[PDB]
Amino acid sequence: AVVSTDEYVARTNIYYHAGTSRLLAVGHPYFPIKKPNNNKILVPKVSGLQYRVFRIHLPDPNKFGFPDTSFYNPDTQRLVWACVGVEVGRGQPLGVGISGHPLLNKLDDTENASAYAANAGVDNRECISMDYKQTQLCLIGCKPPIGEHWGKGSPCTNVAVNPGDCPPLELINTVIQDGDMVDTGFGAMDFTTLQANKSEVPLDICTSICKYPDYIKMVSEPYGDSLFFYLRREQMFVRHLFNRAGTVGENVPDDLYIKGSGSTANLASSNYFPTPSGSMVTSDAQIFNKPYWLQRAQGHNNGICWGNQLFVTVVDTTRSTNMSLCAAISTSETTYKNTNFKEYLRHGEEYDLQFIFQLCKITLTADVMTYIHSMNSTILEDWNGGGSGAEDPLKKYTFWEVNLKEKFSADLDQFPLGRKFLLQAGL
Amino acid sequence: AVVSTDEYVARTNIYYHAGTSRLLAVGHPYFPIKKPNNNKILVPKVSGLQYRVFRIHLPDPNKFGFPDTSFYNPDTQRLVWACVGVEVGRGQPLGVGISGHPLLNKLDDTENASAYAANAGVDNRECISMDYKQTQLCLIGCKPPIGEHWGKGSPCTNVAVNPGDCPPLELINTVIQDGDMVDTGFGAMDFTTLQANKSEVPLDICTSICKYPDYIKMVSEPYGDSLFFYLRREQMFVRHLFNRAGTVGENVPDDLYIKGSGSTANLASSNYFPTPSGSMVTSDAQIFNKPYWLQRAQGHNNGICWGNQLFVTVVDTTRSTNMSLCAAISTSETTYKNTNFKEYLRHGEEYDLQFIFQLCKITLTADVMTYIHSMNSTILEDWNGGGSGAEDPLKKYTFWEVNLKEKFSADLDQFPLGRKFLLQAGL
Amino acid sequence: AVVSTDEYVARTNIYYHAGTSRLLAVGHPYFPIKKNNNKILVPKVSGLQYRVFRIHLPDPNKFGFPDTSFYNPDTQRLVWACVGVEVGRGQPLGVGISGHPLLNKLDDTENASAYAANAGVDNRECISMDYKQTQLCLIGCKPPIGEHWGKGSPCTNVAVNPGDCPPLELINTVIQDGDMVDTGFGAMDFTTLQANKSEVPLDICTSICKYPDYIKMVSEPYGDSLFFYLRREQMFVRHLFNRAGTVGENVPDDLYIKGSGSTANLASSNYFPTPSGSMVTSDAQIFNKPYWLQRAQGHNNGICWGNQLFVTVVDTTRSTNMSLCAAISTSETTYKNTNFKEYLRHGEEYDLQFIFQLCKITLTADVMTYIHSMNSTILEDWNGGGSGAEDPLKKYTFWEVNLKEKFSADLDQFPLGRKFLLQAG
Amino acid sequence: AVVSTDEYVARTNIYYHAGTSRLLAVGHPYFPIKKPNNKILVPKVSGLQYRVFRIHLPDPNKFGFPDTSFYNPDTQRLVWACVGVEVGRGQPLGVGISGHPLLNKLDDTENASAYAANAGVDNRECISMDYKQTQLCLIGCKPPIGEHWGKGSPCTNVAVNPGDCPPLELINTVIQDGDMVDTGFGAMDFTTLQANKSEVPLDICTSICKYPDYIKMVSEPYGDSLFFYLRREQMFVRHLFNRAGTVGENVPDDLYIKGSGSTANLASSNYFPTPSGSMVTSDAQIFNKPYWLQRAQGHNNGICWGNQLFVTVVDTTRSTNMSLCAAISTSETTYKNTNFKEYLRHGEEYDLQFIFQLCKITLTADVMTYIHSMNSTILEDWNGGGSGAEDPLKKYTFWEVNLKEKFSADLDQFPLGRKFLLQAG
Repeated sequence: AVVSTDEYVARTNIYYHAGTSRLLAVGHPYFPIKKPNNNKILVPKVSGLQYRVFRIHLPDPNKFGFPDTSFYNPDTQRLVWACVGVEVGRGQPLGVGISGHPLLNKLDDTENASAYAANAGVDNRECISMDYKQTQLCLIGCKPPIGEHWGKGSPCTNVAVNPGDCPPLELINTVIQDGDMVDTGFGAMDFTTLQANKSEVPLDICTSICKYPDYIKMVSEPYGDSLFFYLRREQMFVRHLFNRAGTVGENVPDDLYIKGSGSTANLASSNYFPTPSGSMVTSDAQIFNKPYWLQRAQGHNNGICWGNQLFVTVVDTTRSTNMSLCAAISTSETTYKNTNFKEYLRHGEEYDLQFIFQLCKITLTADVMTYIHSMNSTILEDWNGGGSGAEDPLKKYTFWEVNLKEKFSADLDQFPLGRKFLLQAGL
Repeated sequence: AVVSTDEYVARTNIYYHAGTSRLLAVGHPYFPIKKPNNNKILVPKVSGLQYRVFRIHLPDPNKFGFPDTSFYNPDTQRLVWACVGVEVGRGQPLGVGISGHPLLNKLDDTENASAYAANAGVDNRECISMDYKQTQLCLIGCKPPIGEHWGKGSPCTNVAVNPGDCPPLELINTVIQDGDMVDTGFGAMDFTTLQANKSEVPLDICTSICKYPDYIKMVSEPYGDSLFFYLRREQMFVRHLFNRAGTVGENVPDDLYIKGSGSTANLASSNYFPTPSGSMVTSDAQIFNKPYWLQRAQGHNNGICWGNQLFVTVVDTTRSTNMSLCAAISTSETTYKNTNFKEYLRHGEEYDLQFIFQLCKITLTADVMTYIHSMNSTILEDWNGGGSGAEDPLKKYTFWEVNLKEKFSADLDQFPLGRKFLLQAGL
Repeated sequence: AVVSTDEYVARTNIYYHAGTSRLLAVGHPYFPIKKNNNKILVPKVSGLQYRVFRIHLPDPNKFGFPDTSFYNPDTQRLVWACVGVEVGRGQPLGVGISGHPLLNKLDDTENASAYAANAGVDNRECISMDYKQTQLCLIGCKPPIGEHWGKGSPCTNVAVNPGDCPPLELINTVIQDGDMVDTGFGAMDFTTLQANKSEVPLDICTSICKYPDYIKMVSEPYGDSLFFYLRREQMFVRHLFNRAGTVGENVPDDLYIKGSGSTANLASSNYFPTPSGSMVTSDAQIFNKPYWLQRAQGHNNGICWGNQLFVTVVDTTRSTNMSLCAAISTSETTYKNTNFKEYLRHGEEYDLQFIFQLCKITLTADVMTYIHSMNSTILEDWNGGGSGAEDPLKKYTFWEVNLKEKFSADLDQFPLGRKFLLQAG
Repeated sequence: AVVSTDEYVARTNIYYHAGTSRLLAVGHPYFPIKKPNNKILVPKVSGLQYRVFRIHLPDPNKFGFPDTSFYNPDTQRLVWACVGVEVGRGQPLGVGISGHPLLNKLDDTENASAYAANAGVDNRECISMDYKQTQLCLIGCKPPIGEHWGKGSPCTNVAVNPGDCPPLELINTVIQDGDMVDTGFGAMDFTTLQANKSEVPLDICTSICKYPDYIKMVSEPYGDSLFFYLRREQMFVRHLFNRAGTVGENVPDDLYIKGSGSTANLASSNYFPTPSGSMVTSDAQIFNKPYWLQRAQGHNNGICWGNQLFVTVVDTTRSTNMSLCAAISTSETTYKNTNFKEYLRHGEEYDLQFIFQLCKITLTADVMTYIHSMNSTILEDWNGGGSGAEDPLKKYTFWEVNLKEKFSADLDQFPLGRKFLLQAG
């Protein structure tokens, strides 16, 4: 049986504040810019519509050099940080960016038509943009955030799949990595492996996986390590109602309509797809630059940062404004020419993460050592024994790495989150 | 006289948790895919605009295997489960799908017209899609939910019905079955039998019945079995304003208007129909992933699960994202050709049902046995007697069948709904 | 180790009221009207500008109280603390509009039925737009600090071919009175990041759009720059457009399948959106309400060091621009466009009210040491009468507000003073 | 110094209710109908007009009370104090619509697919708009004061050249009955600032749109003009247009790169938006609700000096115009545009209800001195009487409301009375 950390994690009176300086990410909103016959990423993809998965590294409280160590017994117990406050500081002006495709698979406008559309030729693709669905969310836990998306399921060595057969679906669970994309209004699916077209959705997702947080799974999780706090805000409406060109994969059953004649003899594509719009962005609906007090978790892990790790997952589309910058190729002619100016797109993102940690002690009794062991073997192995320190057990995944080892301060007094914490301790 | 179950159903201290793993439904948004010649469903019709009616089977507490049984007398009394808490879990990202028809009956745009529209010739139908009225509802009782809709009434064997005469209307009550369609903005009616046309409304309700709950009737119901708890949230507005082609069934009385001339000599179709729109969808307005505590019901059945059954009906259109996936017929030519790609449409729905159940006991007194007998003869017969198979009284109706016989746990601790419930019992 | 002003600053019981009469700015919404010359004949006055007010206070040391027994002019010194503020706003609510006769808009990409033509020479359009909505008020004893993206420096490596994409750098700046708010195109220097001169409307087209650096200002150890703020900003995408120009960064061909015929040459996927600050409303107003600065989040709890005070404001909820035109001739009874000269003007109306609380600082060692490290000029300006008291911010321009002769002890007689009493018994 | 009326005005325990029966106003929405005999045949009545009611009270010293022992006629005098108001509104909620057959709108600048043609002679369009939504109520014992932008006096230097921009002045004015509220184009004098006669719709295009000068009214020392208000105003931008006419002030060429061919000539960047007051709604109603005037922000706490009372109302939430049309013949059978004359009419319905509290002033030497300084028409009009009481506000026109015959002590028997009794107990 699993038990609340309140049971075997004793709470001390020591509080430390920790904060990143000011994180800045700048890039192209749709794709990485690289050299053509190089692989090196010259400019990264940085977009309002990516996950920011922050892997926070905390100083080992057992190796740490406290002014006074009489508050615990180093022979019988060990120390772990407990997260108690989080402030996700956000930087830029509020705003909405925008994403498109030069050759979006858009046949006609089905919202309203005055007469029956023409006939699909070869390549009816249009240059279309859309303002994606609005999403704010913050996931905190001591394990990486897990996501869900639809991808191509393994087939049945059965009825042989023929070229063009609708591929099978499967809900795939995955670790959400820094730089992965939020669902933007076309659900969470693997567009590379599910859309050979390469044109159903805009550039910034058309060969990416859009992932949704598996909140249901992460909360069912027995120990509740992957998330012991979250906020989520998401809104979307249908802005346009369009058609897809291409050939009919599955035909419309004739018991659903009366055969037409003349122009209506040939059924138009009924493979409709909508254009998302996440609406207005607003100060009052802001989830960030507010402190969250992680005092009572819904899970059995009450903000304990096992392995001196912390994970902070953030998606913010309320500051997704892209800026166009263009440089002139010649500052001579006093006449505008489109060929004189090279046009570019850039996006900046600005974070500042702040924390309050409560120091905690764990008497290493037989029962507890068993439980900790069952729960995660590595905890005991990394403490006193820890001759190793065990290499990164998630090296295959990538996160924005935040080092906080040299940023713990006992003077909460002197930081904005710190003051707030103490003020809220007026109780 | 009918009395509250609180009078004759005794509450014990025992509480169990139970939960469907993770229920998952994938299919076509608009119609089932079957293998022509045959009729067997190859791909089922799965849509956000469907009712989900879950028939929850509980273990018989009299047949169940408790560690301690000294809490009741199995001679004088029997056991029943009571439903005390429910969490409907929902999974995909929030979003809005889209439905339509390749030959939807839409004459002119009547919302704004600069000259008198042309003349209805033969077949003026258009490829038109809409975004349906947003609905979230949750119904819980121990009997199936009951719907209402308009269908073709019976005529009264007098005046013959000329062909094309207007069919008579009758409000028809019905059991709401799993996979039934919700009202979508064209009201709750039988479009098969009321619209010979087959083109008045989009394919997914085109040959279906749209059913709305008969809240009035169910709450009027004397013992209060079919629903002891509900939540409803429906919204809709007029996106477009259209005309219907077809011939005038009932002419416009000429005392309402002054005869035209030339172009206006002939009355344009005044058979107006609007285009529904369920607006923006948003986190804040979610009915789901929140626990409902069924402590005090409005009816005389306070969450007693007679028959060891439990009915949970849900509509959730706030996740009606359909996803297009398309497969290349060839992987060769580096020129897009619409003939090279077969387009399809799929939809995915994710559920996860969680319950808290209180154990109860009924002393089989003379009066209790008379009362329960009148209420529902089957209750006593399925107790002690048991007697053979006890056939399904609802074999006609189809429900998403859910089995919770092995999912009961007395450790509420180990589950999220259980944790919430113990915490809620901090009163 | 920084400490609350509560520690070393003693609150007296004396309160004063001070207010501007009614501040008024009138000008042209988009650009300054001038003469051969550089003489500004009519200023650029926009609801899309920061107003940054430099409020000057009477030296409480030099000030002349009826009673001077409440303190010892040998051991201690006097400072004004700000305890209440009302930023009065004057015109009707409404929304102005901005555009450019030659905006860089290629085509409408929100929806399209045929593949667009081909970019010729100059495809620019006369396009206007209603800007994102902003209300903010910032109060501190130091001027506000803003951020914007500018052209960074390039590293002495890869030579810069003309037309290369300029390097971005986040730049901190002092928000000056007359600076422009972000309008829906982010906070950036368009002058140096957009050689074009035609990516955004005339009024920010050769300007810096700055956004307050809240995170830096709050982080500031003493917290002098702002000890109170309110912000309200909202925006959505009204239109979805395309940029003419030539491609600076080609679309990677792994992201699409080549077209043909009309789709053989990619269209511009340099999309930009049009903003809309939506509806304006009384209920959402930030101004014409008192703000009581009793408990500051910073260590400076509203103390007005140097007898100064900065009130920074943006209010786009009154940005109505009004066209007044004049007949060249009054004879003809038939309308001729040539007969009327068309203009634009904008009016801004302010009325700033304050309640100040008298404060005293005993000049101990520890305190003089602390205050010295904090801002040496504070000790220098006191008793010694810091000679040649030269403005350390002469580089910057603010709206200079002189309340040295506007202090009244009768809070009874003013609206804010009346409010302050009631909210205090 | 000014003091609150609570000091020298004493409260009795006597209350009277008073009400207008049902006030009705029917007219043409955009302009008054006369015979070309300026005797107005039908007046201009619109939801976009100020309603300024001058409420006349019975002199409580002349008034016949059943019991006079509550005060001493030798040493003291009587005034009514306003304690409760219901502004009842009668029509259904709805929105009107205004326009101009020849509105100066050149192109649609919200979105253009190619460069607009050229301004020839008269490109004016037939255009209507739904105005900004406004609810306000102003109560004081002096008439309300408004601000608007007018044509300022010129500076006696450079001769005004034909078509030179007129100078602006913010002008203060008594808001009269029938005046216009701002509707989206700000508060200005469209007659003296727009010689076009075509920038704004008919109903305001030769009128003044005034906005209440709240700031001035509250800053007023005695606070008579308004001792209570509710305002509620909202607006978004529905369309984005140009003005044709000629360039009064050229676009500085440091703001753009010269075009050619079609973009050789700059399109008018004299932008103006179309306003839209949005949906009107029950929930957001200011009227048919009672207002209890107990503690006024001002020093006049609802005392109705001079036995007068002013109630100002704007309500654009019932602006529905009704077109009513009549046939010339009556025989025929077949619709002919020429057979039916089309008109427009607007109806406004009001009902003013009031709770008044009797008060007493004791005329000590201090109080007479104070009241004499404040407004000694008060004193002259008391025991004096023969004053030849001529109206000091004859120039201004208001909706005259006579309540002298409408005072009843039986609060029980009126809706505002029961409402009042329930709340005080």
